[PDB]
Amino acid sequence: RPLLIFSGQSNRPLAQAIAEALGLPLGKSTTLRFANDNLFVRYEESLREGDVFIVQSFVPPVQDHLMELLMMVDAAKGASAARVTAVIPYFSYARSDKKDAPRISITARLIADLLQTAGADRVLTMTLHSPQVHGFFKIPVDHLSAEPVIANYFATRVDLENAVVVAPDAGDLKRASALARRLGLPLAFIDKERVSDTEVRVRMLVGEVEGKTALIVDDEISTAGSLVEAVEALMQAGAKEVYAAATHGVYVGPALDRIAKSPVKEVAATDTCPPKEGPKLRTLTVAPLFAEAIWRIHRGESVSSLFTLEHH
Amino acid sequence: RPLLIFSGQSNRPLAQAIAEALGLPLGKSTTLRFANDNLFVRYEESLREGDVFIVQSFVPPVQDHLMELLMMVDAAKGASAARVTAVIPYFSYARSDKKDAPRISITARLIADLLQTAGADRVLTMTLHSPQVHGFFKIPVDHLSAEPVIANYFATRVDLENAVVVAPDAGDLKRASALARRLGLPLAFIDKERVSDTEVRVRMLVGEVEGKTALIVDDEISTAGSLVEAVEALMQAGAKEVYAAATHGVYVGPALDRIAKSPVKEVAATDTCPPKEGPKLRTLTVAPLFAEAIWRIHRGESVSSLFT
Amino acid sequence: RPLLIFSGQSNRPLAQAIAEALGLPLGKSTTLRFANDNLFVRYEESLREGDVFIVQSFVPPVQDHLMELLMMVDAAKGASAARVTAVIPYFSYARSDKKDAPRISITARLIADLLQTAGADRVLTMTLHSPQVHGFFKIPVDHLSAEPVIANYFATRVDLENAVVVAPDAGDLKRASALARRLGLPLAFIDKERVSDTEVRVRMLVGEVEGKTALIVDDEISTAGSLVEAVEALMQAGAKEVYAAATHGVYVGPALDRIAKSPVKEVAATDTCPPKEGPKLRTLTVAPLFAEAIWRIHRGESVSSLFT
Amino acid sequence: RPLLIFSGQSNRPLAQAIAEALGLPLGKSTTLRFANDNLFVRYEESLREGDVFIVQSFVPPVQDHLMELLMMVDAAKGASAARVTAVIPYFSYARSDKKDAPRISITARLIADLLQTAGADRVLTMTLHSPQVHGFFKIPVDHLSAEPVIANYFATRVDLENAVVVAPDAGDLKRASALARRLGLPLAFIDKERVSDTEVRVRMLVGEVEGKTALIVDDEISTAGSLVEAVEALMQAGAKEVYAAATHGVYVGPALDRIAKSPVKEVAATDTCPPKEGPKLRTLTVAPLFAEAIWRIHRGESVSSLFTLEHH
Amino acid sequence: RPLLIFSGQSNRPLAQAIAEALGLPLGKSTTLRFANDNLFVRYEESLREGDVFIVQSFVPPVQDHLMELLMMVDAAKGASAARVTAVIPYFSYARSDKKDAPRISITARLIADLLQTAGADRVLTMTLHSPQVHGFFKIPVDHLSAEPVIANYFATRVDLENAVVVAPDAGDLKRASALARRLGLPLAFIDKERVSDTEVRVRMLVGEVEGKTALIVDDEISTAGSLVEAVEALMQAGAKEVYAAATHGVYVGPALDRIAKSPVKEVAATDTCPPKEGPKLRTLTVAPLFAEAIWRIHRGESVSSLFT
Amino acid sequence: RPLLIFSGQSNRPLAQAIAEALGLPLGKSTTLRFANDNLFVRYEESLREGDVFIVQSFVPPVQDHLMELLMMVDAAKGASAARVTAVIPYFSYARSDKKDAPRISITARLIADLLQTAGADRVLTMTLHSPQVHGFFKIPVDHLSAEPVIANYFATRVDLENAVVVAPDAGDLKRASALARRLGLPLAFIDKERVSDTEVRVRMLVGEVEGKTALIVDDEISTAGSLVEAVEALMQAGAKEVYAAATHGVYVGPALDRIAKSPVKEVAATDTCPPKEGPKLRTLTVAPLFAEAIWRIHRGESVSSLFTLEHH
Ligand SMILES: Nc1ncnc2c1ncn2[C@@H]1O[C@H](COP(=O)(O)OP(=O)(O)O)[C@@H](O)[C@H]1O
Ligand SMILES: Nc1ncnc2c1ncn2[C@@H]1O[C@H](COP(=O)(O)OP(=O)(O)O)[C@@H](O)[C@H]1O
Ligand SMILES: Nc1ncnc2c1ncn2[C@@H]1O[C@H](COP(=O)(O)OP(=O)(O)O)[C@@H](O)[C@H]1O
Ligand SMILES: Nc1ncnc2c1ncn2[C@@H]1O[C@H](COP(=O)(O)OP(=O)(O)O)[C@H](O)[C@H]1O
Ligand SMILES: Nc1ncnc2c1ncn2[C@@H]1O[C@H](COP(=O)(O)OP(=O)(O)O)[C@H](O)[C@H]1O
Ligand SMILES: Nc1ncnc2c1ncn2[C@@H]1O[C@H](COP(=O)(O)OP(=O)(O)O)[C@H](O)[C@H]1O
Repeated sequence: RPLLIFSGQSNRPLAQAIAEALGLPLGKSTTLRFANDNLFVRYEESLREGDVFIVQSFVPPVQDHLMELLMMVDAAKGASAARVTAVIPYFSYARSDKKDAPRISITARLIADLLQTAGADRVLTMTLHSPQVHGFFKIPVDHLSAEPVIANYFATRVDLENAVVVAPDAGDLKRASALARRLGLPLAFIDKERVSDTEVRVRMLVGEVEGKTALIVDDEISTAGSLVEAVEALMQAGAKEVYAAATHGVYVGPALDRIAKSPVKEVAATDTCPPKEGPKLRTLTVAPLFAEAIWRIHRGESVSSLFTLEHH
Repeated sequence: RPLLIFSGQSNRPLAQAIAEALGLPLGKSTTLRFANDNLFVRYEESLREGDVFIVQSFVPPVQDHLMELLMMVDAAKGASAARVTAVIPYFSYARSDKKDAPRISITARLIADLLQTAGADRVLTMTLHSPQVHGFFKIPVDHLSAEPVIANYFATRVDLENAVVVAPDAGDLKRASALARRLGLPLAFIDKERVSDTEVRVRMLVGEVEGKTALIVDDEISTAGSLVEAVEALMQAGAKEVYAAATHGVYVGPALDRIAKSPVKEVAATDTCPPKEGPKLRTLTVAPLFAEAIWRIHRGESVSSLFT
Repeated sequence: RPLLIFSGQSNRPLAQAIAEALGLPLGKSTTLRFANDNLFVRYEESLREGDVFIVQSFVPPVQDHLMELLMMVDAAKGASAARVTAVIPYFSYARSDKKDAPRISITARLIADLLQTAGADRVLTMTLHSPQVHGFFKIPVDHLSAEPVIANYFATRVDLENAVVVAPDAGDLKRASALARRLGLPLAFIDKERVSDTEVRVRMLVGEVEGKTALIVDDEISTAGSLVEAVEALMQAGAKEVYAAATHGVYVGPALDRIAKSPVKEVAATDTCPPKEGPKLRTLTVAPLFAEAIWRIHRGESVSSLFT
Repeated sequence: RPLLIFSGQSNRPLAQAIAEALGLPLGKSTTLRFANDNLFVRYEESLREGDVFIVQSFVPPVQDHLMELLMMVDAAKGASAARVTAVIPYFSYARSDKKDAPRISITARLIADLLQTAGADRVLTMTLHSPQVHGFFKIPVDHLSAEPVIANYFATRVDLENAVVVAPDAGDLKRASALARRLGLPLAFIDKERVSDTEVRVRMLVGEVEGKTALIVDDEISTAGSLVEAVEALMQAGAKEVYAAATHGVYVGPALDRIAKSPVKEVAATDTCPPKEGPKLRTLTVAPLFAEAIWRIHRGESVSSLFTLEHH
Repeated sequence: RPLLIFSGQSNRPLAQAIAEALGLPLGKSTTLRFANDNLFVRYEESLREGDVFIVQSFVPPVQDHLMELLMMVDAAKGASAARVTAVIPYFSYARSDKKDAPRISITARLIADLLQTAGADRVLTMTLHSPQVHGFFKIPVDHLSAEPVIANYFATRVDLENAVVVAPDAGDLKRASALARRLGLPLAFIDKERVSDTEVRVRMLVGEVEGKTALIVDDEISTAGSLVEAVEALMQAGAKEVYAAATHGVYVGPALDRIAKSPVKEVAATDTCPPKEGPKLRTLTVAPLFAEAIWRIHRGESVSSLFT
Repeated sequence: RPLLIFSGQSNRPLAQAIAEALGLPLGKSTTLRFANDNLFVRYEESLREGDVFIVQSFVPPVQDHLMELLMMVDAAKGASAARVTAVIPYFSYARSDKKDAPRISITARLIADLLQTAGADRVLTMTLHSPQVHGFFKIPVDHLSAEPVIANYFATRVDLENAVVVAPDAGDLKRASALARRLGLPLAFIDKERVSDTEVRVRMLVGEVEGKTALIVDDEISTAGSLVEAVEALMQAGAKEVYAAATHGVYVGPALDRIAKSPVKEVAATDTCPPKEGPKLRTLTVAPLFAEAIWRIHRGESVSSLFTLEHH
């Protein structure tokens, strides 16, 4: 069973870097859009009895990328692949994980079912918005952590002697605590409120940030709305400075303008989504980690062992 | 089980015309795009134990409309609809009906499976690109015919005395021969072959078109490449004039410019796709026909005594 | 389709209270254990073309109750029920909602699939451990909220003037903030982390509790380890007093001894699980609320105008 | 995973020729019919973890052959085969591919679903009546073409200097055009009408047939009704002579009598269906092509490469 | 949902007798064979939102009848039936119920799955070869008993005073003992073993048959090999006379000649299979019993207060 | 694909003996019960792309053992096992194989469906209560026979010169006849009735038992109700003595007391269920036969060949 890697249109540079890290070419496939906006996929060479891995992130245009992935998985099974894995570095619809209003779609579950119907045997992903999304799949899911790559970034960039990890929202405490333990840093919480959409009010601080290098971490940065509020709150609480990181650098709508305007020193994210150009933006490549996971899925070696427990 | 009608963003005017024909309101549902281009759907009122009909055509943006339909079907079942029908007036991906090259998707079949997985109990549709696409569905499909509205259009709009109906494709003749039979006309057909998405090559023309008014009938008009080449080939062959009709007026890319430029006298299509205004374009509404079919599906009355 | 209600052995008192609220008898069904500890279920009368509701909570013995529910669902479909709803007032395995260690079962999802395979057409439940568990089901779930009965309990039973609602867990805030909002109170939360099945470590306390009457609201109380540690941590932080409420009063192992010993003034829970008598324990019945939801599911009326 | 080949009762000679071309014995299986007309299948030896290929064509008695195939696929999965392929050289029910009347079965789709339920992992077939029938299967389908074998036959039999390929029906133009391009021949069309079921009227001819060796090709010959009409029309249009070929030589009811009575010089068909004895009947064996396809399915080599683009 | 009854080609007389007992017409459907022995089915009128019952027994030609049933079920669902019941008065392949040799089909289970895939929502059947075959179906099965019509036949047709009921097979005793109990008679049984499709070897005879009138009751009579060997073995053992009854009078190959030749006095069977005339053969119609069961399934009334 | 064997809590000694007979360690897995009586399973090491076999018998507590098995099968698929086999040495619910009352569960079929839903690819079992239970599974089932091990036991224990096999119930004749043919013994039948639950009446005897060593065999001994009645009937018919054997020594409720009180010389059963201590109880280990079957399933060798036709 040859190992074969293909890409949709979402993140061909990540797919290419993954193939190169495996010492393999990126498989040849074409995606066309007809004048009627219908899609067409075709594998240019045989992938018969292949262990096929198809890379696609849920970035704009999202529904074209979802359909391209469904059609490439379908076409791979139809062309007699032995096994088909959906490599989905950023699964945006993991945010659609609950029925928080009546009569909506739990779209993360619907998409799991659609991927299974299309013929996916497995999923490989990173930093799901919520860990319960794993249970929306019947097929095996290998869920990679960005914890080691994000902690490495900070360890190489900031003054650890004078640093603190800050959660700006109750939901951020678990991921922030993991980072704090990895860097040997104190953990603080900043309870803030957007009052007049130009001012944010510091209600409560637990821990110390005054004159400290504050670190914030999230699963994703979309519009940078939460990043901006936390940084403003932290400078109002007298932080020296703020470094931010996330797994998914989605960077849509006002994100780039907001980051340029914010006093935030730097914003780092992986390449699960194609990076955008910006003076304070940094990229943390996960091509080598996805390549190692794919190698281990293919050979039946331990993907769980890739979650290291190193302390800086 | 109350009759409930809802619309996606593809063709709200047709859905509204269907609701009005049934004497019902169009049900309230929200579709929005988050900043990250992710879709969100919500039914504003209960549809619990409803006989739910969701109207969506496959028109640009097609993948957004496909996903909005899948999400509306899913959310209707999740909101305890008694039955959910995907009313798909135009199913574009019916053209993806065969494996004409290795290692492609038969995307019509894939989408049938996605619609079933999303929770569709049935489909209502009109003029599938090929009749075999009916077999891509496990759930029941009511497959409506445009033949009555197209027959009526030619019967009253064109001189019939020296007319021939032309099938623009040799593989798909049943439609042209049934229309030819219905208007008491002879039949010609074009043997083409597609060169690109936008260009076709006429390899042969069978039948008598010399000095005749030629009536092209097709399933759809997309780029209008097949239409204007068939008109070029009929005029070159000595046709007096050409008229055309299709169910699906998709009219993308160079279509409206190509039709306006072509010597074709008039082009009729239904409103399965939102009509685009043009001097030589005519709309044949199928709202009443979709309404009558929905009423009949709802009540358990014969749909065949209309359709196909 | 007649409305039919049945009970497993887990919570016959709640099922009986639901039946009485609907003005119906509790349907007759036998469950027995053979000498070899194999289960046997039998419906004593026809439920053919019935709208069948089977009440079972996940309380000890939990695997016997799970299997009795699966077997009652299966036998109801095999006896030609028109529709079968698994009414699961307490779904314990909602706590098994994530893969927080390698090579485990996401048991909430497994059980959703087993319930579907057994033949369940729907689920009715209350206060799932996490809202994402709704997405583990393909069949529709009506997910009832305890917020009205818990709000009413605190509003009338405790002094509100100097009160704060405390979320005993930082990841699950929507419940505490909606209760805080509803009572016009401020909000504190505990950032914990579980050390064992019976012990939790409070890593941080956010909000103002000094000299306040603290209202703990949680989904469930199992061993009461999280409850008494949160009370220890609030009193240590200078709270005047603590009251607590949860939907699911599971009260296993050292719970009743731990609550009686704790300075907590009172602990309210619903009857999703059969109440256990204790001087500081109060029962908030949800029988009327399950009855109203079943009537509405049966008739196709809005459940959301109660729930969630 | 050993390669194992078995046969139902429909076309044991083709199954035997396929096995022999692979250098393999035909696997031992018995099919009994009890006095009550119920069927019984049994594999005489282990096929555990085998790559098992079961040959059955849809020839009379068709429903016994369909049920035998379903039961052999079922029994193979039940006996712990690794993989089961339905080798269906002639899939008669591909003609039942549309709802052309209300309240009928689209029997080609129903049979696809029944084969999948029985436990088929894959299908290997040749010349489906319509190409849309491929999309009635969820399991992979390898669809072989008879184009190269039929074009070879004509290239070895007829005067190519004076030959023309004729389509006698609009539906026949695509297959006829492919043959014409392969043999470097002109393509003609003959519009004819059966008027008084003893006479057929030539309405229109496009291209030339007068004094030419006319070639006609179809997917199948059942009753030879369409073959007879085309040949009569072509001799009325002054053709020298007519050679006919098809993939599936089904040859039911009056076919043999009609062919003997027709001026048609010769009628060639493959052995997807067991050939019938007749003076003007010729057989074009596809045992070697099915054997090559099976070899390539088994080894994960390119079945698509078997579709050659050779011109005579 | 209107009650609609249809027949395959296997047993149109029984279907007609069922329709007449319900006061309904037998619905119109065409089955034809194409020249190439491919089947074709068509419903002549709408059965949309129908409660559809399709009658087919597994009698020669059995594979044609199986396929005609699968195709009628499929086409009924494709024509938007509300519910489709496969009424299978005789399910021959219930005899293929075990893996008694390696690498065979358990064909009863395969056919249950094919019937489900074709779209059957339920089965109505009578006297399955083994009761376990009920477990081969996921969809509900109403399994009718012949015991009332067989009991009544022996009670009025034979002298009971010196009678014994004989089970012709030691593994299948529940039928003979329930009939023995119902007629107030003692019970004997034959321990056989099948040598071929047409021959059985009696290895042991248990019970008192000397000078008695022996009543053989079996599920079916196929070749009559087991019947005439059991009669040979009872007369050899000193029985005065033998009578026999079975549900399914299949009567293939040498059966009618073997019965006529055997000293057996009379052989009764139902019309699950079209009766074959013979001097010693009697028909016990089960049309009224199938009609009553269909009416009850249709209306949601108790079938068990008849069946099994 | 490594061969990997794990155990639930039901019969760890049998699982351990099977692993040892394969020359393999018993895989490490933990099962916890939380205070709320909920179960938790975890595989301590990778079983990725493993051929995994999970041993569990349906012994008390039965529903905890059923759920543990479902959860271990689920978790194995979730941890990316290549193949998962449910090794179920005693399938108690095979007794729940018919609808003998209205509105009950055919629980053997329900459990088959639950095992398939959990992700079982295959079942390996021994002495099903009824052979029709095989057809309740869609997944392959290897059904082992205890016939050779039970016949060996008697051949090593009893005076074959003066022995007879007795069926005490019509349903017992087939299994008793097989034993009789294997030991070259006559077969007798004893028709008895429990009249006053302290007395049993011999209605009929066919064959001879007077002064003979009577052998009785069953699929299982639960409460020993049927064993006791047969032995009492046989001593009333003047048997010298009675030896009993079964596959499944379930031994619940009064079984041990009843066997001690009965004149039965000895009662032998396999270790499909953990043996209970008793003076007249003997164990016939099937660990070596299950190990051989697992070896052959894993390697694709003939499991059917393990059914020997030896005569003593
Ligand atoms: N959904 C689609 N939209 C537009 N073009 C398509 C679509 N699916 C396939 N096609 C293109 O159209 C070609 C088929 O054109 P044609 O020869 O008319 O066959 P068909 O009978 O399916 O229309 C395909 O080979 C492909 O290039
Ligand atoms: N069904 C269950 N019953 C009790 N404890 C469980 C159950 N499932 C998992 N657990 C345990 O509880 C832990 C989760 O506790 P917690 O941190 O509160 O997460 P959650 O949000 O799921 O409660 C798991 O890691 C496991 O040790
Ligand atoms: N559908 C069937 N029709 C006729 N005979 C069958 C059928 N299926 C299996 N058999 C044959 O009958 C034998 C079973 O006969 P028997 O010992 O009576 O067992 P059963 O209890 O299934 O009748 C099988 O071994 C096979 O030879
Ligand atoms: N796929 C999605 N992309 C973007 N926003 C989404 C998506 N799904 C839901 N949302 C919106 O984002 C919010 C979700 O936040 P909530 O579930 O309360 O906490 P969290 O931010 O942790 O997910 C709004 O409730 C919801 O409408
Ligand atoms: N499996 C079959 N075998 C034989 N004839 C069939 C079969 N299925 C359908 N037919 C008949 O053959 C005809 C099909 O022709 P039609 O679909 O119009 O064009 P084509 O001949 O290209 O299939 C009749 O419509 C149909 O009744
Ligand atoms: N899983 C089970 N464990 C124990 N007893 C059971 C089980 N399932 C059914 N029973 C009981 O055991 C009896 C079954 O006997 P029956 O089916 O008549 O013959 P057999 O004893 O051969 O199975 C009672 O009918 C039934 O209630």
